[PDB]
Amino acid sequence: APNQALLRILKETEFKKIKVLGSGAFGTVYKGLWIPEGEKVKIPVAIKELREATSPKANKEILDEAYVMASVDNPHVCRLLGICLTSTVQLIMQLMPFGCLLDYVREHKDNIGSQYLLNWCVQIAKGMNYLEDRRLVHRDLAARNVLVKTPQHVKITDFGLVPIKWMALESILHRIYTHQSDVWSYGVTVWELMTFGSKPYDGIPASEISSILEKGERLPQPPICTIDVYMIMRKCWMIDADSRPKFRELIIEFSKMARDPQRYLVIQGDERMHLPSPTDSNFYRALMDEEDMDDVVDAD
Amino acid sequence: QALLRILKETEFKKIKVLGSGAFGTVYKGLWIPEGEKVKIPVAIKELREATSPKANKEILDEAYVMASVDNPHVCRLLGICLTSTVQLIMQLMPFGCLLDYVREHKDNIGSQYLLNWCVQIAKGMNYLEDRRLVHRDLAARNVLVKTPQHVKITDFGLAKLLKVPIKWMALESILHRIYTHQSDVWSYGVTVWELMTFGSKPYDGIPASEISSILEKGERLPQPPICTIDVYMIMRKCWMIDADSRPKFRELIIEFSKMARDPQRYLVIQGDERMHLPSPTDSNFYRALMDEEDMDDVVDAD
Ligand SMILES: Nc1ncnc2c1ncn2[C@@H]1O[C@H](COP(=O)(O)OP(=O)(O)NP(=O)(O)O)[C@@H](O)[C@H]1O
Ligand SMILES: Nc1ncnc2c1ncn2[C@@H]1O[C@H](COP(=O)(O)OP(=O)(O)NP(=O)(O)O)[C@@H](O)[C@H]1O
Ligand SMILES: O=C(Nc1nccs1)[C@@H](c1ccccc1)N1Cc2ccccc2C1=O
Ligand SMILES: [Mg+2]
Ligand SMILES: [Mg+2]
Repeated sequence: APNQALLRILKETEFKKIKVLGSGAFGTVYKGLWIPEGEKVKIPVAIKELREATSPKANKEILDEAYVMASVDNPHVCRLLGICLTSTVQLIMQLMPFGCLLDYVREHKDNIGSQYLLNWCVQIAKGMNYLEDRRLVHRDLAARNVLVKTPQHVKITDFGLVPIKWMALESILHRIYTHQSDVWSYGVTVWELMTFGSKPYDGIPASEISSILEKGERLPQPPICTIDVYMIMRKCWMIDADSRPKFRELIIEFSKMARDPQRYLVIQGDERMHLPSPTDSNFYRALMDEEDMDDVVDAD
Repeated sequence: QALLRILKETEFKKIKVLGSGAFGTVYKGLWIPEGEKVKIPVAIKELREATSPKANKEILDEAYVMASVDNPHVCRLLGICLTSTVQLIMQLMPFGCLLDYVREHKDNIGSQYLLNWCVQIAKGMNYLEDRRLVHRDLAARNVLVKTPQHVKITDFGLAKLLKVPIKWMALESILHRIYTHQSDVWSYGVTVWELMTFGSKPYDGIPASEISSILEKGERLPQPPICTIDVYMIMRKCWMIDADSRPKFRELIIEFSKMARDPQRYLVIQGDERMHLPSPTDSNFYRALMDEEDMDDVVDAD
């Protein structure tokens, strides 16, 4: 039973859209402003407007999901904050000024250190492991669905509710979605990071992806990945869903790797790239990230 | 140590003036982290008088203390920039100071908000006392609104870093510039008075030079129309000539907490029934958007 107090019902008068941030299969994301009743302040939020207008009875099913998505509580998962049931439904969550991780790593190619990359792999695995523990399946994990709270803190979004090149073969062939097909997409998500945001299977029609996968072909080793990192990615893309790693294991493996980061990723000038000092880390949190969180795995 | 960030002029920029006081000017600002493209809103206080390189060592010693203050009801210094001026960086509070907030919501604030504000301010002041720090400039203008449910004392120590708030000051502070936790308690009483009157000016139109003589005559700020006698009694006890005869912040937490539990027994406010602490729903929203900080549960009515 989801605590429905966690899902605020918004009135259309309480908020305004002010900028488009992007779009995807299900809707259009806006940066918006929430103006609390009787106050003078404008509070930035992110708003997703769904693609299709809905009936009151369809709105019921949307509301049931919304109650569930408002109920998650983990430092590496975003929760839904509110909902507006206009003709076409609008959804409100926290605005991330750093955007999604996909855009972040593209803007910082190739000037992201190994420490950051491997730590993001841990945080995304923790977030996913939590979803598994709540018995939620993501169905759409990708770098565009990992949000950057601060560069040291990423959070999974848009879970629980096609992107062929992120999908496990059984999902492509049978529309089966499990925690283990989420693990496949984890693999692709890790590939996106390690390539600083390249497009998976670029140039290949979605049409042919299932065929290519059956031939045993896969995304290529990114040039910064040592063979153990690559091996992990390949294990995520095994035909047999049960042979793939569990998110629990992925937390452990990547945490180990984060302890000796230059041993597992090879990045030119890695020595010189920023590893966040305590001073910088504390500033970011005091400024824009006060939530309770874990400690980041640092190099021994 | 690692609590005070030293910034360079290149990574921040002042935008708009928010206000000025005795020691400097406050700006709505932007923090532009090196190599990032995001602009993070901050507040910047530039002190009035330029700095020596030797007066820099003084400022930093104190800044490091201000950055060490970790409590949900006190603001900490986040960063500093030392040029010809001294610039101090802290979290921007969009809601502004408590003084402004009570004026703007004048007569539309419930007893539960007012009494809980008194609890929170008392907790934050008690924390400074436990750390052996004196504020020296407590007033409603130096309490900030994080959300309407969450207020935080600001600008402590800044008075030690360097026009005189006579009408907030204890008598021994006026006459001898003695500042103690017990002189902070005097100012706390004044602060509470500011809130209970929805932001009236204390001793309005009475010359500052006359204040010490007024106080010596046993005269004090008047009972706000919404305060019952027990609440006015606490305030009057904060303004006792004998400092050790004033309440301790510790006690003030206990008293106002007691009162927040039965708020209509202690404040008489017209329309108070249609004003209430936020639903959990509404409180959840506010916290997710504005206040991820941990903080004690707000005292609710029995
Ligand atoms: N809370 C948010 N804060 C800041 N930016 C966001 C937020 N949510 C989404 N965005 C950005 O808006 C874009 C569109 O989001 P979305 O509508 O969910 O499509 P997508 O996830 O990128 N692709 P799809 O998998 O088809 O849904 C995202 O890629 C982000 O760049
Ligand atoms: N972090 C902050 N966020 C938003 N507004 C602030 C902040 N700090 C101060 N202000 C406002 O900036 C203005 C100036 O504050 P300040 O320079 O400290 O003088 P003052 O507190 O009003 N009087 P005093 O400090 O006692 O001399 C006031 O309007 C404050 O409400
Ligand atoms: O709202 C979400 N994304 C946003 N991006 C910007 C503003 S909102 C997303 C989400 C899922 C899980 C956690 C947080 C958000 N939802 C919720 C939800 C409830 C009912 C029906 C569809 C959706 C949906 O897509
Ligand atoms: Mg998305
Ligand atoms: Mg001030």
